[PDB]
Amino acid sequence: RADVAQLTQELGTAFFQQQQLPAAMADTFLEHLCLLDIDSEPVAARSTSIIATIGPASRSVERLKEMIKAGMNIARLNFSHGSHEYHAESIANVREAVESFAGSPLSYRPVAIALDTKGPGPGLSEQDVRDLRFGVEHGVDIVFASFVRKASDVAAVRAALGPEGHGIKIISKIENHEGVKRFDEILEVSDGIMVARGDLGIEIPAEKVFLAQKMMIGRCNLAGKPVVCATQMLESMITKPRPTRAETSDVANAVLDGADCIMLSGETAKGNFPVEAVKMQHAIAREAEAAVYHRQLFEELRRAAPLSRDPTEVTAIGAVEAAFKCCAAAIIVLTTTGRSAQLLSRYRPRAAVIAVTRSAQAARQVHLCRGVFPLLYREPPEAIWADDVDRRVQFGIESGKLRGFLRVGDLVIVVTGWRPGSGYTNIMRVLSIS
Amino acid sequence: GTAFFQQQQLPAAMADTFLEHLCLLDIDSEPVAARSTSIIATIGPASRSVERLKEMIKAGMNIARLNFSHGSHEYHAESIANVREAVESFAGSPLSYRPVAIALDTKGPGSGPGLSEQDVRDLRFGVEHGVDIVFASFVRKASDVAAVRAALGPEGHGIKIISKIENHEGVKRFDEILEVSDGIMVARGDLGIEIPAEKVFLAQKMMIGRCNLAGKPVVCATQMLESMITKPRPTRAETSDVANAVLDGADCIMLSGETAKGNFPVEAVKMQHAIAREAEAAVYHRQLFEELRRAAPLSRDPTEVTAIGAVEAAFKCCAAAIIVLTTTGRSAQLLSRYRPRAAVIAVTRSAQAARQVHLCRGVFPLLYREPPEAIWADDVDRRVQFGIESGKLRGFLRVGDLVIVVTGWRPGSGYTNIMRVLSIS
Amino acid sequence: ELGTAFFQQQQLPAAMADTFLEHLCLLDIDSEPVAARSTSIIATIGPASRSVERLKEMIKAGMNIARLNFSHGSHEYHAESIANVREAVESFAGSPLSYRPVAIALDTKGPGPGLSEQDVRDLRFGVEHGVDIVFASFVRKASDVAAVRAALGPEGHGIKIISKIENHEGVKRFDEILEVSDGIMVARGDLGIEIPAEKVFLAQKMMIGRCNLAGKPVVCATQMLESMITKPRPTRAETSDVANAVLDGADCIMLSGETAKGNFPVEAVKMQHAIAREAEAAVYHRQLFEELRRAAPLSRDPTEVTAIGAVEAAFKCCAAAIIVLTTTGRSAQLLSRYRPRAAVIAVTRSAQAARQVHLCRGVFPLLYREPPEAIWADDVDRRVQFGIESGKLRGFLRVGDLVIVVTGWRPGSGYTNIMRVLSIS
Amino acid sequence: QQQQLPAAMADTFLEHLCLLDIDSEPVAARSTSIIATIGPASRSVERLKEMIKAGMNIARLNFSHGSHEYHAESIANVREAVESFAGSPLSYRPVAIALDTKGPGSGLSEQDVRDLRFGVEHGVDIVFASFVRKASDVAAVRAALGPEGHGIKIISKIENHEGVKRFDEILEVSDGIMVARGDLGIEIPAEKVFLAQKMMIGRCNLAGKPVVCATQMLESMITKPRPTRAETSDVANAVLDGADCIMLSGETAKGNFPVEAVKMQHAIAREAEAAVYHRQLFEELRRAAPLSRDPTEVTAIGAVEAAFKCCAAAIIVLTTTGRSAQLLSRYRPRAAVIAVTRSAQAARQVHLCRGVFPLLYREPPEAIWADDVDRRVQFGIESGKLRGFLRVGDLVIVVTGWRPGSGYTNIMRVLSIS
Ligand SMILES: O=C(O)CNS(=O)(=O)c1cc2c(cc1O)C(=O)c1ccccc1C2=O
Ligand SMILES: O=C(O)CNS(=O)(=O)c1cc2c(cc1O)C(=O)c1ccccc1C2=O
Ligand SMILES: O=P(O)(O)OC[C@H]1O[C@](O)(COP(=O)(O)O)[C@@H](O)[C@@H]1O
Ligand SMILES: O=P(O)(O)OC[C@H]1O[C@](O)(COP(=O)(O)O)[C@@H](O)[C@@H]1O
Ligand SMILES: O=P(O)(O)OC[C@H]1O[C@](O)(COP(=O)(O)O)[C@@H](O)[C@@H]1O
Ligand SMILES: O=P(O)(O)OC[C@H]1O[C@](O)(COP(=O)(O)O)[C@@H](O)[C@@H]1O
Ligand SMILES: O=C([O-])C(=O)[O-]
Ligand SMILES: O=C([O-])C(=O)[O-]
Ligand SMILES: O=C([O-])C(=O)[O-]
Ligand SMILES: O=C([O-])C(=O)[O-]
Ligand SMILES: [K+]
Ligand SMILES: [K+]
Ligand SMILES: [K+]
Ligand SMILES: [K+]
Ligand SMILES: [Mg+2]
Ligand SMILES: [Mg+2]
Ligand SMILES: [Mg+2]
Ligand SMILES: [Mg+2]
Repeated sequence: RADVAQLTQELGTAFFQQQQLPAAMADTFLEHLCLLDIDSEPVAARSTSIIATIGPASRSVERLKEMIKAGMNIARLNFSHGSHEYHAESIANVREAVESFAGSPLSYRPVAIALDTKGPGPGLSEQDVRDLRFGVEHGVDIVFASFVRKASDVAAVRAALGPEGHGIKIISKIENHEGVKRFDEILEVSDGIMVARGDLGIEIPAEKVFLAQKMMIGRCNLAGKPVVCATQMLESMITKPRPTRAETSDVANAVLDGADCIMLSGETAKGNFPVEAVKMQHAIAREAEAAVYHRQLFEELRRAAPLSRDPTEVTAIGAVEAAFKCCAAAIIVLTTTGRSAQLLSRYRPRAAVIAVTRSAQAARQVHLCRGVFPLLYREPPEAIWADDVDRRVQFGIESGKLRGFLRVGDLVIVVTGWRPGSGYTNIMRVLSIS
Repeated sequence: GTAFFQQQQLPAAMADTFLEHLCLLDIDSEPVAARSTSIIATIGPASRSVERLKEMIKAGMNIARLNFSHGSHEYHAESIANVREAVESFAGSPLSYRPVAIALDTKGPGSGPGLSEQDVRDLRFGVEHGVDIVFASFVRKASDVAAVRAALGPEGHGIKIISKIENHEGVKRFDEILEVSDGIMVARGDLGIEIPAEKVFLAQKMMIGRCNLAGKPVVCATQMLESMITKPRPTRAETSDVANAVLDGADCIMLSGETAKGNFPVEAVKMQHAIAREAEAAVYHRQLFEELRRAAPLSRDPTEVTAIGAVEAAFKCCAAAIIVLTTTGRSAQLLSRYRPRAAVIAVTRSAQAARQVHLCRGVFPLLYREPPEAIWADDVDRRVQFGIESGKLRGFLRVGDLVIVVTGWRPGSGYTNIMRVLSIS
Repeated sequence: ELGTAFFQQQQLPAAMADTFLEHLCLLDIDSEPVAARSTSIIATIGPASRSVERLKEMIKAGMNIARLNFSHGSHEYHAESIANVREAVESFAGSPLSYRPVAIALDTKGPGPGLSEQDVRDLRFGVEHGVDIVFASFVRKASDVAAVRAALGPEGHGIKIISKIENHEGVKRFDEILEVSDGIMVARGDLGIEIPAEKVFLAQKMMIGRCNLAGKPVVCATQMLESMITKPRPTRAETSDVANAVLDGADCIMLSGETAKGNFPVEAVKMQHAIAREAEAAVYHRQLFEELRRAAPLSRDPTEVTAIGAVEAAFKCCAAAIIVLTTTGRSAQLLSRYRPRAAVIAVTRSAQAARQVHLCRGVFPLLYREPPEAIWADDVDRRVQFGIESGKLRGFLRVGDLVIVVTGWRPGSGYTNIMRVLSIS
Repeated sequence: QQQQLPAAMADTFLEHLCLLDIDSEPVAARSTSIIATIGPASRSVERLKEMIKAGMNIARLNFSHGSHEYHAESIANVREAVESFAGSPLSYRPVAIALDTKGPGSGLSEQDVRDLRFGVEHGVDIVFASFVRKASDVAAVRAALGPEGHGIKIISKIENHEGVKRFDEILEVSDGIMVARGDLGIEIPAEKVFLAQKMMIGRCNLAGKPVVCATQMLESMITKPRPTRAETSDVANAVLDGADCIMLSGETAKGNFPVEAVKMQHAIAREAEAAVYHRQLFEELRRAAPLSRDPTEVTAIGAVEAAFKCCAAAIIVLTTTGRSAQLLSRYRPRAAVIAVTRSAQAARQVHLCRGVFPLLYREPPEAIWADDVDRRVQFGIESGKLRGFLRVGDLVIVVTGWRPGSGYTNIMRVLSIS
């Protein structure tokens, strides 16, 4: 009460009733559950990304525009089906639908393109090598590598991407007992992980999949690397317009577990309700994110994270701590590769991480990190570097004010570096919105 | 031994943080403990055969639900008789006999304001046929619970009333409903139509948490393994839903169409049994017990005081079980509210209490049938010995195990006050 | 119930705090201590406190252990002091409200390498005169304790050896010394000369913490109320020092020159009594009990398992006392290690155990000398009732209070396995 | 490792105590300020120079004794001794001057009005107001300091039952508190003073306001060269309780060993500060501190969190009034708070806040404000290196503002030394 009394007088009682704030202020996890309220509405923008598998039900440019508006952040192309010609047309339709909103920063919404490989079916397959080369040639952002069983499998995928695919992210799919057992070595060499529950549920007893999902999500959260929860999340929506009680619960629990992304497979690739499936995941993720017990989560991420002498890492924890202290509406970060936004995201701030970048690939790939909202800055550089920096911060403060994220009177945390180029983030500023 | 500490997610249970607890979960760590979350199976055309109900009892069914929204009193009386016939077909082996509670799920009020006239007739049918529990549909306020209690009359004083929360009013008036109810059912089917579907998980977790705090049974119900009505295996979302209901703190999990009308009634029970054992081992008891202790108020009731001392003692020695003598089941319920990892073996002479304690997680009822000894202390020991012998036969106990024994100072209900540390011989 | 006034006394608002910082903020000078003083006072007996009349005044002021410093005087001098202590103690054997057992402790002169020749003669004197405790000077390694143990000859294996840590070697080899000792004395006088004076507080807090972890008695000694050797009131630093030794976790606090040679021996005892009562109420039991619990390893010893269950039960109902039957004092010691707020009333037939349990904080001994009953269960009930009657007589209990009773299942030492919740009638 | 780092890494307070090591040496600079009462035993300029070297940070003038002429000579001798080290600006130590009032005796007395006026005329930094028993007593002292004494700090002395009972209202209107144990131990039972001390220290820590522990801390050292075991324990426990300052009264004013008493408090405080269980302390201070929309308050918590993440050697903060350094100090960082200020009064007063090391900036301004700021930050680094706080390769947190003037702190920077 006294630790929120002056902020309650300032922001009002109605502010503290929304986005499960009474449940977030609880002293125990049990009290946190007791304080969850169906009448407490989510205010924050949805932070868990939705990956939609693109197929016959979601191929058209008009349908893809509907899915972008519904919340799709990553388009998945399953190379276990179709052909190179089929997937190239899908890629072109996604890019056409994405560029139909390029007229403004207030309307632009980047969509990453992910290639899900067919898999080994011994080691790296010959069609996997051909498909990975297709991905490099078509400019894919992410590879969902099927049946990764050891660290050498991810090294083989990296080698097959060649020197031109150095920027592509490799998300290793854990689909069998070997992948689960060798998880630490796979995560160490991967950019992220996908909990591929379809095959995992056949390879290990179905009643043990939840243990593997929660363990992998927890370790990925500890490592600060993206983790995707996949397969049968809203399965019944392939034929029905509404999901089952188990399905909405599953989506909410994947977000509560700590998943950075949630996925739709047949629900969007072949189902009768692809847009509705995206809308449903969007709705559940917004509710589940507000119900996250940040008080224990942030304390545990701080206690578990080792000490660091990397200024980006040090600035990120100071910025997230500052954002929680004032209930900052957003954390605006300037990033080239997306790394500074990723280091902010690993501490799970409630404040939106608005990442301003000049890299179109980084803007698409940061969708893998929960709570990161990418803004592609296209303006030519200013003669004075410090003015160019300030212009990019103001671009985020304007796009944020104008897209609801921010309001006059709000506090924002601004994360920048001391010199140009990747790797120099070391400054945190507290700014009041006017 | 080292192998003991690698099983039942003991490395994950020893973790200092919840995050480290999740990281330490092991798919190769096998569950050793008996399944403690009760399975309620709805009876219907797919599960009325005496021989099919015997298979469901062996699979793990603990409570048989009679849905009074379907069928006549004649139909429900036959369900009751077939359940009792299947249950009594195992009474020849008293150390391995499993009591099965009978629950009457009411039709509800409909466009009505309170207790319907059909509900009054069905509630009286339940009292006349000896039902143990009432799952009262669409409870919206405390006066709805009082009307159900009044309709049960003086002969139904022992029947438990589990209020079903199925709409926004029930969720908003939850505290007053829980106060006058014996427990709650999160009726997700109607709740998911009455409130936005994407909010049901918030209502489920809130109600389970409050019930855990109150020490009253909470049931998670509807569509848990829905696809198993026609398919032999459930979806990844369904197994996750069952596991998460157990992790949330549900005392009971339910099957509706999966057992009443589906093609896999036995397999649906076996699947819930398998998931619940895995999920119970993954419970982070270190935080859970500390939070239940911190939140529970001080008490001057000896049953309540003995229960917390016994659960604390069970954790200190990794007791295989807590054997409790109970008349009404209340001493077992007060042990269960602290969520011990040790099984609560409840020895009772009341067949109704033996059936009703299935509402409390981790309570394993043993119905004692022997005629009393003339010396009271000798009769209490004979029942404790019966608890140990059944525990050994069922795999709960072995020679060398430590067990906590909970008894009272005089006969009759309400006098539990002793906790003793016992070594199994 | 208990009333609002009950919850304002003995720093109960500060004890209910969720953080240690909030606990400090809630400390109230107007919140009066209700509980009996639980930290024992050791008074050094010398010229200023040698007379039978003066010793009677010191017993009334709160002296629990009489220390005889064998660094001064002779065997003849100390034998007269022992006889005067026993005479003063027995002058209250008619009044059950005034009778209090007083332990007799021999503080050795000290070492050279191994045990000194004078220490062998003095330890032999202690065995012949029936001393209860040995404060072994300058213990530096485990072999020093073994030498004292061997010197305690065939008739003295029951005497307790409290090793005095007085130098850098004793501090560095602390774990091996504590392992073989019955307890520790933080001998700050020599320690403050052997190591830098500004480091003594680190050694005191470390040794007290480790002793609390081990469940072994720890004494805080030297210059606690030094100025009271010549002045009737202590300094602000002295009262703070006594209070902080109690807050650190000391089982005993000591007076040296303050009682042996000073002008105000009775007043020094009265002052330590007054400060310890205040400091014990200010102990943050919520964190302390949770940390003692979390740090203590799992145990398969029924005495250790019963002790934690009993202390948990005592906290749950705000038990007025924990009555324990003990022949060696071990069951009372295992209760004391969990630092209950309830008084541990130890009923024993052993006069030596009754004197030695003063080393354990919160243990209030009662020597029982009635002839044994033919039925053991009746003999147990008679001693439990003796503990309740003495409790009512001394102010610990009233009709309507709840107590926790700790007994075992069969006679003789080592079988404590029972905890009962009893209502005072 | 050094500075009780194994004990600081412990998961419980019990294991923290068990891990305390007498062989683990303190590395960090002493954070708890020492207030020494100046009198006949510590009046000479030569004696005062030795007390400054021993660790004296605040000179207390007890207006219950002596005269205005006597105390004016003491003030002049303190200033003379302090300025005798001004030739080396990177290692010069500011010393605050505090006036302890006589008190009301049998409201604000007429002698107190004259003494408070003396303090304003002589430029004192702090007032230790005797026998404060309600918020209106603080207001009367504030009024008696007139318009020329707006910048003096008022530390209310709690010396009786009424002051203890009305503590919250007194702390609300005061700059800080002094636990005046001498009178408090006569006004309330002696065995209850420790409860009042620990309660007041805790509440002051919560409020982020300075708290002084005073009277009889090393009493025996008035006549003996070494203190008793109870005295060293008392000093260590006042620091462990959370006191920002510790005081010497008769030990320095009339005692045979004034320099040794200061040296002893310095030695004990360094040991006690290393034994502080920061893991629990920071988590409790952070949890208890309310949410804030003030950028100085928000930057302060972000900076302390960042300092703990990298084991920052120091937090260099630019301050005009000392407020930005005070807001850093309230979170009890292990990193030294090096406060670079151009105000000489702020530099002296900032000794009331634990862990704040004031550096008086006596360098000429740079034309560009961004450059003036960078030279004040380089000044902090250079003094830190010279005084042993910093080494090349160390990480520091730099707390600066967006525009000049008090109240605009909003920037935290992670900087690598050289
Ligand atoms: O992993 C699985 O096997 C199932 N799930 S899916 O990846 O979402 C999926 C992908 C696809 C199609 C359906 C479908 O459900 C499809 O009809 C199709 C038809 C023609 C070409 C490609 C596809 C194609 O890639
Ligand atoms: O040495 C320490 O550790 C502390 N000193 S003490 O043990 O409290 C102490 C004991 C004694 C006397 C004084 C005194 O201070 C005494 O005068 C005396 C006179 C004649 C015979 C015995 C004593 C005797 O035992
Ligand atoms: O997040 P990354 O990839 O490390 O890049 C962050 C970088 O962006 C900046 O804020 C601005 O740099 P640029 O001028 O290269 O865009 C740098 O100061 C910082 O090093
Ligand atoms: O849990 P309940 O219903 O309160 O029953 C516990 C009761 O059972 C007993 O242990 C045994 O009593 P009975 O001999 O009547 O079965 C009583 O001492 C105790 O009061
Ligand atoms: O603390 P100790 O020395 O183990 O004594 C406890 C013993 O006292 C008893 O409670 C009673 O024993 P006695 O009848 O022999 O005195 C035993 O059952 C128990 O083992
Ligand atoms: O501690 P204070 O009193 O708030 O002052 C800190 C001030 O120091 C600055 O960093 C620089 O101070 P100057 O006015 O001396 O340039 C300001 O931007 C900031 O407001
Ligand atoms: O391979 C997959 O994507 C799966 O099994 O879910
Ligand atoms: O009544 C039920 O079981 C429901 O609505 O879910
Ligand atoms: O003997 C003692 O007590 C000492 O040396 O402190
Ligand atoms: O003036 C003081 O400091 C006191 O009275 O304690
Ligand atoms: K695939
Ligand atoms: K029904
Ligand atoms: K001695
Ligand atoms: K004064
Ligand atoms: Mg697959
Ligand atoms: Mg329904
Ligand atoms: Mg000695
Ligand atoms: Mg005074």
